[PDB]
Order: sequence, then structure tokens, then C-alpha cells
Amino acid sequence: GSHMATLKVIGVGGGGNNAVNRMIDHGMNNVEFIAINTDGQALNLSKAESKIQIGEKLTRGLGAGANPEIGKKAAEESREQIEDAIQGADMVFVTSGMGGGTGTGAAPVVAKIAKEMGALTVGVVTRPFSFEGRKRQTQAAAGVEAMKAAVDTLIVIPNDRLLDIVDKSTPMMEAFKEADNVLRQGVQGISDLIAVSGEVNLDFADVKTIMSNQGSALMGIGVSSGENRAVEAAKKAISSPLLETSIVGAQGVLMNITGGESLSLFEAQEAADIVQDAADEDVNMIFGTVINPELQDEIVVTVIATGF
Ligand SMILES: Nc1nc2c(ncn2[C@@H]2O[C@H](COP(=O)(O)OP(=O)(O)O)[C@@H](O)[C@H]2O)c(=O)[nH]1
Ligand SMILES: [K+]
Repeated sequence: GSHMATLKVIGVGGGGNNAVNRMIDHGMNNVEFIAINTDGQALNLSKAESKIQIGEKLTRGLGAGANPEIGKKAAEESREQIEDAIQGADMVFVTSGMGGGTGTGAAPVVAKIAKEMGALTVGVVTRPFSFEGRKRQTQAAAGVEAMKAAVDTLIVIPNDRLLDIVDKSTPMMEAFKEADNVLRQGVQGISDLIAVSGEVNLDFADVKTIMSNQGSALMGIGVSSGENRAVEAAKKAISSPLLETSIVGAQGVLMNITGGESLSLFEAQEAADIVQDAADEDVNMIFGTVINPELQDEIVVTVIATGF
């Protein structure tokens, strides 16, 4: 029979659950969301179908007060509830803001549980703005390292990079949605990859081969049309200004190209060469293609890059 991969997204702490709420608002089908927090007031406002309040004995329903040991102990003491919410997932994305008490301490525990439950486990986490100061940055760094030890693959977004994509008036929430896009489009690209049978078919086992026990990762999508569409879509897929880990140095890549019946062999090679050239390495590519005739002149390039 056919395989039906279960994808879950888990928000851990305030920033993580913020990202979950905004992704739910944007709309996202066939993904299950789990909200995990110490802060009962925030959790009450979560849109997630599955909510886990952790650490109530430790915090009396408050946040962790910037103490990552409390976040860690809260998650460990709710291990069974976390296991029960995860059970059945083939893939888990853990999103969290590093530098506070709950995200920094609980997110690596959640990631460890997911991996021990058999899920392919991806972290997507932020580092604090420099204006939040050195102690927050240093706590966040310890969280990042703990995440790296617990996940299969880790995507880090330094919040300082948001200062590169705003003008003096861009609302903070609009900036936050740009960071959200990294996780949302990564999840959606995998979901679409699994849902469709491709002319050159990639599936969840190929995702596992590229992401399992790899470390840093890049996940990107590019869309373009018209002249030079394949090159432009490929460049967009690999060129986010928000990432700590760029494409440079990638040694493994999963690339899927979707287009209409006009999709040419020549432009598929162009797109693949863009990614190889940018990595500046001998890349082990897993290459796929999907013909969607509903598409007209549009091409979509999806990239997952690892092996750094
Ligand atoms: N990009 C982004 N960063 C956030 C958001 N919320 C919080 N942060 C960042 O995440 C860090 C931890 O905040 P938070 O998740 O509320 O802390 P915790 O719940 O106590 O673990 C902060 O220091 C900020 O750098 C958000 O919605 N988007
Ligand atoms: K497929």
C-alpha cells in the first residue's frame, strides 16, 4: 500500500506559539499543530488543536522568567504528555525563540522526545536581537547548541537579520511574518512533495535521507515566470537574507522542480547548476520533477540543503 506521512509542527514558548498561531491563521492543511508553554495565559489564546501546559507546579502558570533550567525541567516532567501528543508523527518541526526560559530549555527536550519517538525532527529557531543584550544572546547560544544535539536538522534565524529587510516604518508583526515564512514554506514544500506523484518522484524517504542526522540545514522555495524563470526561481529558493546557514558549503541537496507541460529539460539543468554553483561543492543531489498542468508559465523550485 501507499505511505501517508504525518507532519506535525510544535511551538515551544512564546515566540514558537506565536509562529504556530500565525501559521494557523495563514492556513495550512494536513499539518497538525501542538502548542507547548509554561505561560497559561498565552496558551489559552493558542489556536492549536493540541495544547500542553508544562511546569505548572514550577511556575504556577506563569512563564519561566528567563530561566532555561525551569523550561528544561518543565518539559522533562511532562515527557509522557509530550510523547502522547507526538505519537504517530513521521516528521516533527519544533519552532522556538531562543534566549528566554521556556524555549531555550524546553525546545531541546521536545526535540529529543520527538526523535526518540521515531520522528524526523527539524528545529527552526531564532536568536535574539542584539538590542536584547549579551546575556540573552549567550543563553540563546546554549539553547541553539542543545537544539543541534537533539534534532536531525536545525535552521537558525538570527532576529538581527530582520533589521536587514525592514524600512524605518515596517510593523514589527510584518517583520515577524517574514521570519515565519521560513518554517511555513519549508513545511508546505515537504507536504506538497509528499502529496503529489512526480514525473521524477521524490518521497518522504528521500526527505529522510537528506535530513537525518545532518546538523545545519536550508529549506527554501522559489517561484518565477517568464524569461529565465528556472534560474530566477532557483536563486530565490537558496537566497534568504534571514538565515544563519546559507547554501554555501552544502554537500547534499534535495531539489524538486514543479511546472506545467512546458517544463524543459534545459531549464531543469539550469536550475540544478545554479544550486551546485552556489554551494561551491560537489553536491549529492536528489532531483525531482512534477508536472502540474494547472500551472501555465509558472515554475516552482524547492530546495532542502544539508551536509554542511
Ligand atoms: N522572530 C520572532 N522572535 C520572537 C518572537 N517572540 C519572541 N521572540 C524572540 O524569542 C526570544 C524568546 O522569547 P519567548 O519565546 O517569548 O521566551 P520564552 O517563552 O520565555 O521561552 C525573545 O528574546 C525574542 O528574541 C516572534 O514572534 N518572532
Ligand atoms: K511525491
